[PDB]
Amino acid sequence: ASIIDTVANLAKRRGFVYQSGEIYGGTRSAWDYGPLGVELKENIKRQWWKSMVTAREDVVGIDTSIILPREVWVASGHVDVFHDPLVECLNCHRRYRAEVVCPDCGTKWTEPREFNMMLKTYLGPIESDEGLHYLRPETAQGIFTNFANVVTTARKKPPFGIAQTGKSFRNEITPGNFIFRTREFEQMEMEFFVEPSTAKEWHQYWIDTRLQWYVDLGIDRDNLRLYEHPPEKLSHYAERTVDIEYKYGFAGDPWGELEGIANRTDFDLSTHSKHSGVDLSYYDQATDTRYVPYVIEPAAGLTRSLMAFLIDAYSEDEAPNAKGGVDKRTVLRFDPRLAPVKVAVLPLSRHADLSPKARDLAAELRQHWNVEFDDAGAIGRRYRRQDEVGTPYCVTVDFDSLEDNAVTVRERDSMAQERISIDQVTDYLAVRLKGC
Amino acid sequence: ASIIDTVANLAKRRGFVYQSGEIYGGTRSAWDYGPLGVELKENIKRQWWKSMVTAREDVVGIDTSIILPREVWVASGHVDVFHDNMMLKTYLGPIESDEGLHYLRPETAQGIFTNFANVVTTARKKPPFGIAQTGKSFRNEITPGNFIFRTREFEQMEMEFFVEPSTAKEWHQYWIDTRLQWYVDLGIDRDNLRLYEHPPEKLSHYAERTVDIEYKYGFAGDPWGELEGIANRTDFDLSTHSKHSGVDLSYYDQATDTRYVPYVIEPAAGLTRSLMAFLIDAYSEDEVDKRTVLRFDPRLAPVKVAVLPLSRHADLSPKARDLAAELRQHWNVEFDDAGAIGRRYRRQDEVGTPYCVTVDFDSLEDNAVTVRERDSMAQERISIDQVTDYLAVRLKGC
Ligand SMILES: NCC(=O)NS(=O)(=O)OC[C@H]1O[C@@H](n2cnc3c(N)ncnc32)[C@H](O)[C@@H]1O
Ligand SMILES: NCC(=O)NS(=O)(=O)OC[C@H]1O[C@@H](n2cnc3c(N)ncnc32)[C@H](O)[C@@H]1O
Ligand SMILES: [Cl-]
Ligand SMILES: [Cl-]
Ligand code: NA
Ligand code: NA
Ligand SMILES: [Zn+2]
Repeated sequence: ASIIDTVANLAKRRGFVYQSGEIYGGTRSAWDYGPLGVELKENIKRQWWKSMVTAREDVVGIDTSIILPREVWVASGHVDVFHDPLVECLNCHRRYRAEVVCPDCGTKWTEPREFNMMLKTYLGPIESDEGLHYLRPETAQGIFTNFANVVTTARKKPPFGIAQTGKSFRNEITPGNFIFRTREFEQMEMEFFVEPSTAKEWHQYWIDTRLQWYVDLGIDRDNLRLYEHPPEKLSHYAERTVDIEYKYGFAGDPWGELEGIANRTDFDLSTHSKHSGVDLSYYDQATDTRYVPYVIEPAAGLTRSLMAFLIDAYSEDEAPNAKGGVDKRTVLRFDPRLAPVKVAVLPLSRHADLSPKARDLAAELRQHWNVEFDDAGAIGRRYRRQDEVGTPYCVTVDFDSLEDNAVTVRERDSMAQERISIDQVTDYLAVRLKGC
Repeated sequence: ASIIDTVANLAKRRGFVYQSGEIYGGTRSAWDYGPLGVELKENIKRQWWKSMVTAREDVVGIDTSIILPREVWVASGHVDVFHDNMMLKTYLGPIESDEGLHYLRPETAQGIFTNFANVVTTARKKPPFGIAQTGKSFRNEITPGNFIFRTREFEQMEMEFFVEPSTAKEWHQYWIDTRLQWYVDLGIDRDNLRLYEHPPEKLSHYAERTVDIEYKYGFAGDPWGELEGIANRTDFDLSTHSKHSGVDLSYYDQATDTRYVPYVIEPAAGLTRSLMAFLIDAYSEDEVDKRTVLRFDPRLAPVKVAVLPLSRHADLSPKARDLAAELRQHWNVEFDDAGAIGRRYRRQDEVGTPYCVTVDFDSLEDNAVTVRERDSMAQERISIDQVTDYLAVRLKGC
């Protein structure tokens, strides 16, 4: 039994993900994120925004509409170029994306039809070509069309970036393994505008910087690699593209795309200047020169990053048992900043004298962190339940706590325990959790 | 010139909002949020999530797809009743036909209801308890509203609170009062908030009683508008999805050997509509010398601290940038060395920054800075190695 399936099964059982519309028949192309999944996803998003926007003078944020004017995607080239070769089996009429045999009926086909990957919708009463709009296949175009607006209000000057997170939509012909490839997914994209002659050096800077970002948040460097797009795989907007790939563990090739980092040269600002008639070039007053910035674009996938962090954090080891034995303990070794639950408050038993001190403590901690309270069953089994979802620290309230006003604090990975006065537990965890 | 127009112009000039696709012709039915706008919007969302989910034992979170199976909106009654049809269509898969027809969600609630049983299982929850969610919804609004008030694409913050039916009415009043207090706690003048009971004609097809929180936006004519809806949806939603799907979404109370379909109390807020309310409410003018100030609660202000070197100098600028870097570990910070310092104070007051930190020549001798509070303009001198802690207690959130 593989590790991807094991992790996917853990995620479903503990409510990281549910298949969207399960009760009506669900598919792998649409997932919901449950109580633990939504916190993990938001924590990843928050760390991306802190690294990209909050911590950097040279990067500012934006949030643009999923639905832009139709002309946007004409100018961008997506209307004409964002399609795949699509053929239909003359026997069953199932569709697939490229002699040859059918993977469902076994037979050896129609002429390849170009199928645009963008999702359509209609705005206004007339359901016609006039009101046709596309759901955005990328968040980048909302940034480019606001480049001049941001330069103005933010008083920014190249080299500088504009970062954004949001939903994107693609009419994927097939679903992926687990949450890897969905029709609706969240992206974290930053467009870094630079003076053209520096573009290549800035490209290497961001490849390295994004790579280090995953390592800093706990992914084993050995499970990350770089992949340079060959000229055929390059997107119509790119001159050079390097993907960060993670060892997901698929059957066959265990590697898959995690984040794409493209040199989009001056393509995007140029075509929007032409089609819109609005000048999106930059004027460098320090040299009395005008130029169209080149763009370096780190474009990450939030849900695909969640899958990578989840798989990388999965682990199994041997841990002291209730009896003097050892067990195959399941542990998600999340960075404390990503863990969906920061602290578990665990009264030794459901005894009525432990509950007052314990519930009061969980309330104090909920002021700062997402907290779980569990008084059900044996304590060691509740420790395993928290380790299984990656909780960094468990706080146990026992009967000695009523006499000395102190609790036990258990560290997830080492399982070491230390006794801490209650009036210092908040500070004790704050330094070890490194974020709220 | 009205306050809405004045506020909207400030929002545009300082980059809180831009009209989406401005360069290709934009309308008020779609807006982008600029550097300051996205921070304010995220701060409101985060404060909503903290009050609803993180701080409450009895409420957990979820995030569900914008595009659900078509059957969801048949069962919910939106296909048949949601017209004045207001739902946006899209087509999934190669065959572009009714076979692949799906609807973009007009509300986020249905993603919660269809997962009710899933959440009870994995989260081990029992009524009374809630499930909260933030995300984009879509409606084919016939006309746009004033500024960002009514758009075809907007963010909602909805929580579905499942209760034993006999307690539903008491829980309805609890959440009306609780939600009202949430806006007050974050700085909105209570006098600009009121309650409105839907008459039977205005009731939605899923609701038995609905109370709206309204804000005095300042529109021409009737200055009040809907801010947040709070509905008693009884057992309508879980009942209809159990029927159409054949999956039992009722709750079995082991403690009483009774099975029932919970009633639902739903506080459903609009993220973008709250931003408009917070933005207007905070706008103010005072002193002569007149001054424009956004009196944001420090937790919502998009920029927490501005670092302001008195002048350009090889000894002041490094100390100032080093300080701005230390503060960027915790908060969104602006660094501004352009122009006279009083001009830079006004620039920050105009977007609601709670605190300005000035680095002057005395800072080189005593390693201390001046900290100016936005509203009072009072100044206090603080050692550099205590500025972070000094600001942390006054910002009340990071
Ligand atoms: N702006 C430049 C760009 O778009 N670039 S990229 O087209 O390569 O998508 C950027 C990232 O979005 C993620 N991603 C893309 N498509 C999907 C999908 N269908 N499901 C899940 N994640 C996806 C993935 O992580 C990918 O690396
Ligand atoms: N689930 C129950 C429900 O949906 N109820 S409600 O339909 O009333 O929308 C809930 C909230 O979403 C916000 N909202 C609604 N429509 C819009 C719009 N077009 N633009 C901006 N905000 C809007 C607004 O704040 C409203 O109170
Ligand atoms: Cl975090
Ligand atoms: Cl209006
Ligand atoms: Na920044
Ligand atoms: Na909670
Ligand atoms: Zn076939």
